[PDB]
Amino acid sequence: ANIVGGIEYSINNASLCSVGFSVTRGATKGFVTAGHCGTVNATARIGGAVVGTFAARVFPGNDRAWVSLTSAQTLLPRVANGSSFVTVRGSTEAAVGAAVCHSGRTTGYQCGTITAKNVTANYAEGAVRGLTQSNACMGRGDSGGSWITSAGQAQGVMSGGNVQSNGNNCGIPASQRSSLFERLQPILSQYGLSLVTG
Repeated sequence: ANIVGGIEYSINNASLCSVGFSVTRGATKGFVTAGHCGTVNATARIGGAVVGTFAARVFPGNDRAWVSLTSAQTLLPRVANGSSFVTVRGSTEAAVGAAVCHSGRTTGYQCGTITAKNVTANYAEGAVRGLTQSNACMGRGDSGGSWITSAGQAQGVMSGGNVQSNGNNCGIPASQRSSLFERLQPILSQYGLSLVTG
């Protein structure tokens, strides 16, 4: 399968999450995503075919993970934006106030701005700290998906948000939205990963 940020993948033939970013760990191919999407050794599938397994994860506390892929997978320096693509050019972290977008299997490509940093989310499983907040809307299933600027700087992966009864927070004003992502930099260093860029 072609590994592109934002696309859907399943975990152990059950949950569905979104791909974060194509990365390499030496000769090993992989993609980063959210830790709450799967447990170590869980099997990831795309298009009905097995593409790899969860190599490591931290959740709660943090919300990160990476999936080790088979050599047959095709790593790409891109994130899905509708039928088009946003090229991943680096991982420079944007400051509060910057515009940012994310790609996910549920809400597609959504944009907004970064409103706060170091935010704590109190999830059912426990607290997750150090998350960055944005007013771009999101929905269930977008988890693990790419957060990136229009200039191609990868910011992190989708962790959670204050979704409403319809499963997303797109139905309420931006001023009332809290969409949270796990910063990419600590994920890359935690697992010794290098971003695939173009």
